[PDB]
Amino acid sequence: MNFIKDNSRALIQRMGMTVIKQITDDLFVWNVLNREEVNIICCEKVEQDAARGIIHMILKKGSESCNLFLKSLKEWNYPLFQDLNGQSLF
Amino acid sequence: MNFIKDNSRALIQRMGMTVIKQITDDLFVWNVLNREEVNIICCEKVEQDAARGIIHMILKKGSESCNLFLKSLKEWNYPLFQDLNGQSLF
Amino acid sequence: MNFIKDNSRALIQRMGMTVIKQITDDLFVWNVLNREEVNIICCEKVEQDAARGIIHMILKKGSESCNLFLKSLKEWNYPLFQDLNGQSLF
Amino acid sequence: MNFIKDNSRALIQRMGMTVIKQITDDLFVWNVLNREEVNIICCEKVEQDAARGIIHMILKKGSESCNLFLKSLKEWNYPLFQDLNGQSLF
Amino acid sequence: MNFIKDNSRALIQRMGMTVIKQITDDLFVWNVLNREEVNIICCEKVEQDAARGIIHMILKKGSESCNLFLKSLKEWNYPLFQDLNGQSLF
Amino acid sequence: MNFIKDNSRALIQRMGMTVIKQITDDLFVWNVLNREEVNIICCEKVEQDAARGIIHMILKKGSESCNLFLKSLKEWNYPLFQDLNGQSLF
Amino acid sequence: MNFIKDNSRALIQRMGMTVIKQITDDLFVWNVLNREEVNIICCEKVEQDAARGIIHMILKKGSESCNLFLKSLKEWNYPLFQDLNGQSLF
Amino acid sequence: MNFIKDNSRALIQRMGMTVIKQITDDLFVWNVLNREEVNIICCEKVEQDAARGIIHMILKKGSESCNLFLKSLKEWNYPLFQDLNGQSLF
Amino acid sequence: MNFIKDNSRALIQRMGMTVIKQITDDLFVWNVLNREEVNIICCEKVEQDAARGIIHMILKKGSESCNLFLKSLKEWNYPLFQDLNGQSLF
Amino acid sequence: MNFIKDNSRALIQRMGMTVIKQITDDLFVWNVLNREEVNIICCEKVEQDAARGIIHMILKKGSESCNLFLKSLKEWNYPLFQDLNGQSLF
Amino acid sequence: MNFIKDNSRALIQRMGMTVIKQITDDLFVWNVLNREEVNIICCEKVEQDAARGIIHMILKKGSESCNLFLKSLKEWNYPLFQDLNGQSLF
Amino acid sequence: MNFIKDNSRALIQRMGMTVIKQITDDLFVWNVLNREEVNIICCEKVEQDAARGIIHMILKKGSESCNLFLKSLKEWNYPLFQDLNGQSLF
Amino acid sequence: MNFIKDNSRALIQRMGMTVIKQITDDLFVWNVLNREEVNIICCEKVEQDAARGIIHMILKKGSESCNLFLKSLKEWNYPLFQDLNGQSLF
Amino acid sequence: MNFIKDNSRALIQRMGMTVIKQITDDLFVWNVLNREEVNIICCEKVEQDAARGIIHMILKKGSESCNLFLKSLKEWNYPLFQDLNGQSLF
Amino acid sequence: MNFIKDNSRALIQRMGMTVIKQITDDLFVWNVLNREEVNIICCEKVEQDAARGIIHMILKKGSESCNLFLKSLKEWNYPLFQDLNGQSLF
Amino acid sequence: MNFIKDNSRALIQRMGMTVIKQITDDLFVWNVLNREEVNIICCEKVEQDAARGIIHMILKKGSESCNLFLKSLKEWNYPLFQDLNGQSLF
Repeated sequence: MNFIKDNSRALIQRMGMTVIKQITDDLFVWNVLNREEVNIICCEKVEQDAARGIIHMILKKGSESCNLFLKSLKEWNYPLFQDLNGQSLF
Repeated sequence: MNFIKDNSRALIQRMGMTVIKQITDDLFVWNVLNREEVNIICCEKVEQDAARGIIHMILKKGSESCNLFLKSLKEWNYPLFQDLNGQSLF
Repeated sequence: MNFIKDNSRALIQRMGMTVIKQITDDLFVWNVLNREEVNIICCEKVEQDAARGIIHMILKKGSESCNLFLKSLKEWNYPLFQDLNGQSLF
Repeated sequence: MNFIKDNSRALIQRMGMTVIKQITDDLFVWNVLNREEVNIICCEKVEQDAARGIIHMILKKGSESCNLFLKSLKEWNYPLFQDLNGQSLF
Repeated sequence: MNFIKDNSRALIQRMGMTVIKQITDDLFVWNVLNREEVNIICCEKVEQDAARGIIHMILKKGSESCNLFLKSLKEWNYPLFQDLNGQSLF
Repeated sequence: MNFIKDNSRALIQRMGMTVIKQITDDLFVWNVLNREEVNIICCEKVEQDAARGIIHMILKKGSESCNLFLKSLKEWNYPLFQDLNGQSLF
Repeated sequence: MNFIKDNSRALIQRMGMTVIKQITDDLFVWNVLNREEVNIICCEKVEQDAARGIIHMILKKGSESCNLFLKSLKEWNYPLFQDLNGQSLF
Repeated sequence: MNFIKDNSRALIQRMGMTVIKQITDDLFVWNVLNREEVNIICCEKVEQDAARGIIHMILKKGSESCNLFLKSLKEWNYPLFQDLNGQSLF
Repeated sequence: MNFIKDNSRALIQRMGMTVIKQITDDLFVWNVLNREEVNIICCEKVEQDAARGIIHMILKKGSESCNLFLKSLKEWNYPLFQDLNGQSLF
Repeated sequence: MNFIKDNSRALIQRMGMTVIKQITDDLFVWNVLNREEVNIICCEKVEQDAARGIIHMILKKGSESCNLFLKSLKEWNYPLFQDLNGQSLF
Repeated sequence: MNFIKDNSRALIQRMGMTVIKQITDDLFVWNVLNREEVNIICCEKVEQDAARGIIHMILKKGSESCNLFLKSLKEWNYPLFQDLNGQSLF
Repeated sequence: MNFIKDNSRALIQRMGMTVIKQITDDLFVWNVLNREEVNIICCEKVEQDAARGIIHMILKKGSESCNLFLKSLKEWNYPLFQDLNGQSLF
Repeated sequence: MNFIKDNSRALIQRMGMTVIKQITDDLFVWNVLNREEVNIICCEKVEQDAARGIIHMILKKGSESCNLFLKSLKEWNYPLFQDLNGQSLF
Repeated sequence: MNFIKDNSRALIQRMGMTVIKQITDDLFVWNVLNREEVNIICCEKVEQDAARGIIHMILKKGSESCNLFLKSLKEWNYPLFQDLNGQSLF
Repeated sequence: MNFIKDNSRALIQRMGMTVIKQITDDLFVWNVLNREEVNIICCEKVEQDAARGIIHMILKKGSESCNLFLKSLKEWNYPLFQDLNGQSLF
Repeated sequence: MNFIKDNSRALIQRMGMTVIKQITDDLFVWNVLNREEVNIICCEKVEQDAARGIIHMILKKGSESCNLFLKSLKEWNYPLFQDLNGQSLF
């Protein structure tokens, strides 16, 4: 997927730590993240480092992992997702 | 948005804890804040840390989230908002 | 405003609970206090804590809020106000 | 439930402390509130903080807890409930 | 309603304890006050605190509760009501 | 003023309820007491609590309020005043 | 156990801090939690972080620890448990 | 005991302050209430808050404390007790 | 000691705030609690959090501290103690 | 001083609210209590909480403050003082 | 300054919360404390933690800040100050 | 020892950070770990890396170090140990 | 010193956060702890991590630092110290 | 700039966490700090590590960044700044 | 490009780790860096080694890669860029 | 210098990370350490590796660098320094 990669600047800089943890939780439940991968994203004291961890990880895990990432990103951080897609807020 | 950022000094130092919680409530109802984001703003025992949380969060969430922030800021803490805009009290 | 701040020692220690509630009422009517801010000043079982609440709050809310504070302070607790300004009682 | 959430602004700002305690009592009797949850709602010296406690709590506890909340809200604070639903007073 | 709020200074300072209890009674009969709300207004040893209780309570309970408040206020304390409205005594 | 404070033991224990109400009346007429402050001194079912109310209040209101307090105390309860000053009865 | 894991989204977002502490207490008494594990769940200023702590911890501690977790979850937060199992409130 | 809990709505709203004080006295004599617990029930200026205090307290103190509570409740406020049990007045 | 730990569920949920403060006082006098430990137990606005504080603290302080805890618990909250030990009320 | 501390159980449980206020007054006049400390002891609706406030406060303020405390305690509540010292009533 | 540091044991354990808030107020007025520093000292629910906050803060802020601290400490908590300096009470 | 090695999958993935630190502490006290080895296990921000550190280290240190490891593992994380040995929870 | 090390299990698990902070304060005053070392012990949200910090630190700082540690440990947490030394409570 | 570097000992050891956050805020608004740089200074649980972060960062960012740093340092922590410059307090 | 090379002293010594990671991110999105090259820059525990990695890498990748490097360097670390170009801060 | 080298065992094992960072800071200010050398000492996640870095570095940098090292070591970690020199604590 290119949408993550193309906007990975914004995604790294804008996804809250909360958003990252929650996406991570959904992804763990959906069996695209190892508990270690979860813990390594979550252990970063810095937001943006956790963001880099998750983004590069998901990009390496293929189209479907990326689709799931964007699914839960839309759910948990709808404002950012709509802003990235040039869409308004509803 | 730059108005938040440019005045973020004053906003951090002057928004009451009340003002922060109330803005947060409006924003949650308006679906720009995750309940976790709400709880993390609200859990800060310090006013100004809650203020930093909300401000940086909203700045990361784009123009529309910032507009909504300023909308409810005007409502709930009209004196501060008018003072920031160099306006009198009505 | 500096008059509040410079004399905030005396204001905290000397404004009666009554004086605080009444100032608070005028300020609420004059739309410089949120009902929550009112309730939080009023809920302090201690006089001086209510005083601190109102004083720091008004200082954060700018010149005009401070002017209104001193207006109603003069009205409701004229003796204290005149004593702070080095004035006699009329 | 969305009715609570959509109107949670008004509910936080308008439910009296009495209304909150009484709803809490009904809900405890109806076994949707732990005695601790009761005590934590009740221990807030501020009305609106107790309101936030109960509202977010009930929203997390699902549709049926929310229905019971609105049931007792209608009973104990009928005026507010009718005003929220755009209804007159009978 | 704004008439209560705008004149809440005068209403707090001028409604007799009697006037407050009687308004409260009418309002209880008219089902805008919980017996607890009645008891909490009535238990204030201070007139003006009871006044604050009733006024803020009714303001939170909406337009119709406020209209009923002013109805019975006109009945039981007609002099004050006419003085607030800039009217003479008949 | 120190005379009130130094003798506040005796003043609390010895000023009759009558003496307190009357001093309060003079002070209200002389515009050092808010009607609420009057009502709060007067509402104490206990003499000595009313005494504490007035004494601490006047001490907070400065030298001139204290002078007026002692003026009317001399008038209305001359025996106590002379006993405090180590003076005889005339 | 999969029930915890499959619903861990809801469990993280919905278990009150109270519910977490109480489950933790039962589990400590039942000797599936070290006092440190207790303190680390309890020290999170954020509800959902405490929830993540307990959930991942219990999942790592096996079937029986998970069964005990769900036992006390049913006791202390019966509404949530029934909502997760698609059951009504009794 | 469930009878107290199930009817705690009615008990909170209907036990007179008198009834509460008297039950409290019997319970103190019967050594199920600490003098502090007595004073804390009695110090509530509001009836229903005293009622909540006693009810939750007794529920926490077990079956026998609850039985004694209902014993003296039957004695001192027989009408309420019979109304709760669906019984007539003798 | 295991009696505290085994029943710590009940002890947390049932010891009144009064009971906790009083036990704390006895324990401070008996030199098993630092004044800070006293203040930290007492500062919890929630009963059960104060209970957790004292219980975990005393468990960490050994057999004799636990024995003293149960001694004063028997004194000040005899009903609970007898209920925990499966004993009747005398 | 140890006499206060050793008997602080009895002092907390037995000093009347009156005794506490009066001791507090003497101590304020004797310049060992800040008016705020006075107001905080006096604002406790519960006797024993006021007692705890004064006792811990005076213990922190040293030998001489404690001596003055016991002086006025002997004066105002001579029966309790003699009972604590194992002395009869004269 | 060494006097604060050498006696910081006693200062932490003995300065009342009141004393801390009042010193803090004087220091804020005297422009050695940021409003945030004020709020962070004041937000500690524990006395001694607030004490640690202020003490370490003032020690870091140099000789003159420490001198001002001791000035207002002498004013507001004269008994403690004299006890630390091995002086009697006047 | 083979029990560690054979189950090292589970041990790496399931031992809490707490469990690791505590085992490490016991082992340091029992003189099978250098303070550096302690610090290197403890410095891993990731649980599982700390787990790998301790496990491989202990395996290299022989039968007795492994026996001690399993001893303290049984103590501090009894649930995991029993689950690994196919045993129930007591 | 070996007494700390041999009992460091118990010391880590049993020293209250209070005990740790207070020991730390004494040690800072006694010039065996850098203010940073103080802040790093104090910043641990977990009790036992603060305990590990102080214990390993003091062990590295030699016999005299350890003696001072045990001195203040005896003072501030006498019960634990006596329990470790197999001594009773006095 | 050399003033920062020469006094970086004192600056690291004396700038409060508050001072650091506030300087950081001004600098972010003044566009000498990336939001990540802000978050990395702010995420240090230790004051002095945050201080090191900001100081070394600003030194690397040149004369003008250093001038701005000292500007806001003078504003927010005037006492420290004057002490470093060998100046008194005004 | 020579601007990078000529100033590579300053660039190595002054670009924050943050600046390096962010430039790296932009460059990866702009398809001048392989994910491995990203990971190798990012894996350096030392700032300046990461700086050397990126600088030499980009110099080898030609004029356009260097132009993009300087583009994002201007964006993310504008102060350094302006200082290198002998320009002021805007 | 031989004192460092001869005791480098103890220095590596006993200098806290804090002590190392602080020495490093003094040495950087005193122009015996390159900012890179600072960052490389500071980047070691392990205390003792940072210690080795600084010690070997300073030994290579000659007598005067070693003298400065021991100067600041005496300042910041006086206990260790006195223990190494066979001296007591003052």
